Amino acid sequence: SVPKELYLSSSLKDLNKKTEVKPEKISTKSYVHSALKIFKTAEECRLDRDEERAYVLYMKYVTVYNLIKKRPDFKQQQDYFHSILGPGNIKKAVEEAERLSESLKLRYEEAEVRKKLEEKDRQEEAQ
Amino acid sequence: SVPKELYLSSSLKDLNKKTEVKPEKISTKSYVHSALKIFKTAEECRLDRDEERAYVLYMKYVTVYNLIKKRPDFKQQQDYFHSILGPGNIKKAVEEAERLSESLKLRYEEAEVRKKLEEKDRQEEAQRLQQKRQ
Repeated sequence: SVPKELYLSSSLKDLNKKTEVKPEKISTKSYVHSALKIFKTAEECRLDRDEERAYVLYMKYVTVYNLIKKRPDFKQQQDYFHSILGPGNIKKAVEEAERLSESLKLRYEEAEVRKKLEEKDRQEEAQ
Repeated sequence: SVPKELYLSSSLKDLNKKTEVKPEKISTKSYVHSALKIFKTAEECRLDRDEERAYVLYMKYVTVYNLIKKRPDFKQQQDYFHSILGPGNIKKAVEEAERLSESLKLRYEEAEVRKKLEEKDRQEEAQRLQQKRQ
């Protein structure tokens, strides 16, 4: 019927920025915008107890930060960008990714051992 | 408070592949996984008549495909990756993107023109209200 009312952006140009996958074609300001959303979503996933999604998002946030922090246009305005991202947020992401990695390692190891043991039980039980 | 059951991966190593942003650290297979997900969301956005999001996702899908189709391993396993992605789905993405972009170019211009006109009409009429009085 009628298309949804425009809300995402104000030009095809801004929209085109969202289509890119190469870092070489993603500006520092665009990555900061994404990172803000990735961190927000990572917080929500953590609160929702989705450890894998939360971990992937905190880790991805740190990987974007590590990428753009090497750029001269980031370095030139380091204090400004750090205050947009929030210094407590960058620190939170590292420590959450670390805490979640430690949790996921054990949960993946558990599920794998439990698997192996159930197959061992399968061979022996039917016997 | 119990964590959600594991569902997304079976190892940290596999899960780590989802954290990369540099294409050089993303396998062709991982891009193909991403592309299937982007396509399905584009289709949902299309049916929602959300033209901006649908445009972005169809274009991002085409961008992913153009990036991987040049890779040696994709070219070697060209038939497999086409079977997995679906030759119809690629063709759809390209033509939805072009269709949507023409719609959007016009809708964007319409919105900006109508905005300017409404404001000019507003001020003219305010000015007419004021002077008529005097």
